[PDB]
Amino acid sequence: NLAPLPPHVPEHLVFDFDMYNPSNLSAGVQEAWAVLQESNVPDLVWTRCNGGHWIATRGQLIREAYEDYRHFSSECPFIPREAGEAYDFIPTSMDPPEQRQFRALANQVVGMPVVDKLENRIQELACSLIESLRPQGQCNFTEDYAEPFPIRIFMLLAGLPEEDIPHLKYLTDQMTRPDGSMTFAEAKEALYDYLIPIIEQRRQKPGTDAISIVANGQVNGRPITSDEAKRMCGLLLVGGLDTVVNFLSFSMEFLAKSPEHRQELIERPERIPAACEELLRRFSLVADGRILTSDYEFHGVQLKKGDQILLPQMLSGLDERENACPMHVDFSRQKVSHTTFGHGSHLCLGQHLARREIIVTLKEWLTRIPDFSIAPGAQIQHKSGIVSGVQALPLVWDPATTKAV
Ligand code: HEM
Ligand SMILES: CCCCCC[C@@](O)(Cn1ccnc1)c1ccc(Cl)cc1Cl
Repeated sequence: NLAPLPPHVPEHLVFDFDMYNPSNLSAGVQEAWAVLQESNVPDLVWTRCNGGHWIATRGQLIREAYEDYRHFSSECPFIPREAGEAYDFIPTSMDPPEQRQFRALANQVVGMPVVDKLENRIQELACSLIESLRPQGQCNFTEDYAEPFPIRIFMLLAGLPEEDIPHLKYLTDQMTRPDGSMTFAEAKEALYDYLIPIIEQRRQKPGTDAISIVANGQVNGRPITSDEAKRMCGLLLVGGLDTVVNFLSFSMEFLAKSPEHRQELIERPERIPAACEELLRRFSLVADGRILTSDYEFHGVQLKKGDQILLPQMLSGLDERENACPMHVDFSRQKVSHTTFGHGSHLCLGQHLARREIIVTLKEWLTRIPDFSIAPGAQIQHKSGIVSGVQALPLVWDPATTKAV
């Protein structure tokens, strides 16, 4: 289902990529996207899928676009347009200078100092979850660890009941990897119906949770409104529920297939941080975009006001001009170049938390379960969207090769 080509698009720039269902999805999600970086593909293409939109394919262009908020606005950051239209999360749907105030607040909640405070709990939950799995010689990593781990940490931070997980997770999944079961706005609404009462409650009787801090915060000398808190909290929710969860699965799928990479980390633990960055490059998973604010000629292509452009954060690090042998995992790369956490003014606030969660998982998993693999005859399915994911991750191991701590 392709849309008719707008008058301003040269037919030689057409490349029909479906960000929701790329063609060689079988090969893996990062591999499916990397088709865009083949020699036959121009740096900047137009796809007729998902209503028609530009896609920058090279790291240089993605970064430039990301820096350029004047021309590339966050007002409508998701494709298809109706999704980008319906989304009003803060600070994501704002451009500087306005963004800055909201950012400053969200930072209060997720930032470095918070992670530092939460460190022991992160370590505590990881150890507990792993130890619980160890003796079984088999899990569903996606349901068994990748979900509970990051989610429970978020739930704790946000001061929300664990019981709400299944419902929230569903709504979140609808936003990034739409199923066809709702509509973006419907999804957004359901999430907001959830949040409203909680916010009201935390305005009246504040706590120490993230929601309380956002609900009662200051923005540009005055108090945040109820609508604004709702909108910030909505973003925090998607970030907490849908990001780290998918990343861990890609990473774990790779480790399960590469004994030598596992060993490397076991013997030379000083490499973990470095390996964390490398995996963030190779298994990058986010793709969003921007909206043209005016007619603008970018790298010789004419962009028209209102055109949307996908600037796949995923792609920068997979770009050969950025990293030699992109698809190869090397923990000793001299320079790991990625924009996994974004670029420009919208740099991920939650990066510190995400990194802490990754490093803890690697260290702790390898400590206890040094030797594992994918279950025989299991076919791993990746899913594409705004955030890409792994459907399920059947792992097996010999309990006798594990180590209790
Ligand atoms: C592996 C994990 C994650 C990845 C790859 C990731 C990626 C990104 C990307 C690419 C952006 C910028 C989007 C844009 O420019 O439109 C973003 C922004 C953001 N992320 Fe994340 N994120 C992750 C985890 C988290 C977590 C755990 C949270 C916290 C709950 C979080 C909170 C945020 C916020 C608040 C922003 C908006 C910053 C702003 O607009 O100023 N993220 N993230
Ligand atoms: C229709 C869009 C579906 C919801 C987007 C999810 C997320 O907000 C959360 N998140 C992600 C990272 N941190 C929080 C995101 C994903 C990718 C990008 Cl590029 C930006 C944003 Cl805001």
